[PDB]
Amino acid sequence: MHSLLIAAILGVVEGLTEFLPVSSTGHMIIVGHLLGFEGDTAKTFEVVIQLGSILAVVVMFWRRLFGLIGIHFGRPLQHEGESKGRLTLIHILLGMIPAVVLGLLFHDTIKSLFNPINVMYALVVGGLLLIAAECLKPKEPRAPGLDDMTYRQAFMIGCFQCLALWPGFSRSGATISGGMLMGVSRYAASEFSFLLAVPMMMGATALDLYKSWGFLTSGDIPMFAVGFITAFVVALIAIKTFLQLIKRISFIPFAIYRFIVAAAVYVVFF
Amino acid sequence: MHSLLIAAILGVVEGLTEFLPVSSTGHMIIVGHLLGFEGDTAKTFEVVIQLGSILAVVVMFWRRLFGLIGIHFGRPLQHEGESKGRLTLIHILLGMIPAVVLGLLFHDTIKSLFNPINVMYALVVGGLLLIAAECLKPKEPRAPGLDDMTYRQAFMIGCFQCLALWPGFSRSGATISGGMLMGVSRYAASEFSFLLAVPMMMGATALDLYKSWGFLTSGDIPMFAVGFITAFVVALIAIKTFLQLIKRISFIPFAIYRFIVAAAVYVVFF
Ligand SMILES: CCCCCCCC/C=C/CCCCCCCC(=O)OC[C@H](O)CO
Ligand SMILES: CCCCCCCC/C=C/CCCCCCCC(=O)OC[C@H](O)CO
Ligand SMILES: CCCCCCCC/C=C/CCCCCCCC(=O)OC[C@H](O)CO
Ligand SMILES: CCCCCCCC/C=C/CCCCCCCC(=O)OC[C@H](O)CO
Ligand SMILES: CCCCCCCC/C=C\CCCCCCCC(=O)OC[C@H](O)CO
Ligand SMILES: CCCCCCCC/C=C\CCCCCCCC(=O)OC[C@H](O)CO
Ligand SMILES: CCCCCCCC/C=C\CCCCCCCC(=O)OC[C@H](O)CO
Ligand SMILES: CCCCCCCC/C=C\CCCCCCCC(=O)OC[C@H](O)CO
Ligand SMILES: CCCCCCCC/C=C\CCCCCCCC(=O)OC[C@H](O)CO
Ligand SMILES: CCCCCCCC/C=C\CCCCCCCC(=O)OC[C@H](O)CO
Repeated sequence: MHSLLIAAILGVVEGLTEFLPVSSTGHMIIVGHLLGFEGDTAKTFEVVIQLGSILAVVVMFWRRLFGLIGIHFGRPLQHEGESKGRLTLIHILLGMIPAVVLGLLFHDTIKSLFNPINVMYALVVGGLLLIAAECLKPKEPRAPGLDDMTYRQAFMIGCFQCLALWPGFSRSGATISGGMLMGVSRYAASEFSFLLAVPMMMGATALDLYKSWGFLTSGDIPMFAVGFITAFVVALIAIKTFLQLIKRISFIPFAIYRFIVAAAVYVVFF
Repeated sequence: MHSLLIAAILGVVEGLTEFLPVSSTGHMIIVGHLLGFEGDTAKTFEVVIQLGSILAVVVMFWRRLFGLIGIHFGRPLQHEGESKGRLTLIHILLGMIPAVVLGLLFHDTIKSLFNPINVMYALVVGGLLLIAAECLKPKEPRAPGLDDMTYRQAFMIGCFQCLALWPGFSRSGATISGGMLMGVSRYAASEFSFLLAVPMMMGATALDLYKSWGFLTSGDIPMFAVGFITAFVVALIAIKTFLQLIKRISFIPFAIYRFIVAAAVYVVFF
């Protein structure tokens, strides 16, 4: 029973935590274990609802995303920055390259890192990195807006995205931290993290969906639909609220909260 | 036979490759396999001769290293930089923290990465990172000299040192690349890499020597002495020559050479 209610709860958790630097995997294993929804169907379910959150970024950054791949039909794209530069597809590619290289080489080792004890450590270490980024970032951002970003900043963020190969570390936490440490403002680094997440997660989800295509032909459709659609709406709200929120608060509260989630992981599983 | 001659050959290889961004582990497994010197005694031997190369940095950077820990008795230390700043022990600590955290957590996974196929990949990827650092570094260094380095640069270099946990990647390659990508000059980033190597390798060697303390009581003394002493002299020459060399050449030749070493690893073992 409550198959649709469980789908909506996980969809809310996915939509809130996928793009905030608080680790969706950590929250998924907790709530999934509390709701008794574990196993291959649950893991396949949580891969499907990730597409819902991806679509939220695609919808929110529609004009810029199609602009990046060379499709522009009408109104000029809003300029986000103090300089006359423009984010390009090269920025995105440099942001992808490091994690794509290491992810394919270390595929088998990453698969064995989904133990709750490894996730708990990744939550804490990811939280420590956010704090370090807040302590060490330059006083004056080098890239105030998304369109001020340089190839060097983008590649360095890509290098930090390799830390996200550690389950629980949070891709948004790793890339936002790297961006701030490269002098990208909190706002711009969050945006670039969201844009970078689209090609990274679509390829990763397509690889996960291909290898776990085994499910009920039509029985999982009601659950998968409700979860997918909920994650989309909540991610729309969360991203919009986060970008407005991060303009006047730091990542310290998110780092402290990750320490609480790590403690939650321990008590739930041990 | 040729126990002293084999010790000197490996000592030369250790002293040349330990602090150049060309991976000593890659060269050790090649030459060790060609000389038929493999096994627990050989692995213990190659840990001992690393102390010889460490001592070379200690001798070459004697005044600065003791200065960093607060021991200064007489002539003021030479100022290396355009600003009025000074490298401090905090720079060193920030350079150590990331690799120390991840190295202790991922200890068991790192132990299983010494397969020649993993070393070959690390040689290539490390070579690609050197090229990227050469392509993406700022036109004007932010830290021309060692004493111009900031806490942010030091911590970021520490983050890149985590890549060195991959056997074959080369600690010097990872940290020099990170430094150049943070706007530290080639010369200063090499120096900081050497200084950072002293606490990192002394702790790592002490952990390796403790767990492999099993050897011939006095039979290995002649081999271990000749190797240790050779690695010291060659590292003295190599470091001095490298620092003079890097002032007018880039790391491109070192990156190309790593690709040749990766091919050598394949042909020797496969
Ligand atoms: C990265 C390139 C995108 C590739 C994947 C394409 C999306 C996949 C299919 C979606 C069907 C639903 C289409 C819904 C279209 C919404 C467009 C929109 O709402 O844009 C509004 C405004 O421009 C912004 O706020
Ligand atoms: C276009 C080609 C794309 C190829 C893609 C290959 C990338 C390698 C795998 C990455 C996911 C596996 C890492 C596991 C991360 C889960 C832990 C986590 O929660 O981080 C996510 C966070 O919610 C977000 O902010
Ligand atoms: C990082 C702090 C160092 C801790 C570990 C200490 C070294 C270990 C013992 C060495 C015995 C041999 C001592 C040899 C002393 C050489 C000093 C020297 O030659 O310095 C010359 C000049 O100051 C520079 O070029
Ligand atoms: C003070 C406490 C210190 C604690 C120390 C814990 C560090 C973790 C282990 C690091 C070595 C294992 C990584 C294996 C690297 C071998 C591959 C290689 O060749 O890189 C070296 C290169 O020669 C150089 O430039
Ligand atoms: C950790 C694993 C990483 C291994 C993967 C490495 C692959 C090579 C990547 C990029 C090549 C370098 C691209 C250089 C782009 C040129 C940019 C430039 O020249 O300057 C920037 C511009 O002037 C201001 O925005
Ligand atoms: C939503 C976005 C998803 C997009 C996913 C990324 C797809 C990669 C696209 C192009 C790079 C193709 C690889 C070949 C690299 C060529 C880059 C290059 O040539 O840059 C030099 C520049 O043209 C100086 O004139
Ligand atoms: C049986 C299982 C019951 C599960 C019940 C699910 C309903 C949770 C709803 C909202 C809380 C969302 C929790 C995650 C909120 C994001 C974390 C966060 O952002 O905290 C940082 C801080 O707010 C920076 O200001
Ligand atoms: C990848 C694993 C990493 C996890 C480990 C993270 C541990 C926290 C590290 C450092 C705390 C921050 C130290 C902040 C030092 C203050 C520096 C500063 O405030 O500015 C610099 C100075 O003004 C100009 O040189
Ligand atoms: C060859 C060198 C090898 C040395 C190996 C490193 C040993 C660590 C030393 C001190 C840090 C001790 C950890 C405690 C961190 C305190 C740092 C701190 O307080 O910095 C603030 C500063 O004092 C603002 O006033
Ligand atoms: C049976 C085994 C026989 C083994 C014979 C051992 C004697 C090798 C002596 C010198 C070559 C040293 C090789 C490593 C040299 C460093 C690599 C390097 O620096 O190349 C980069 C380029 O020079 C940038 O200008």
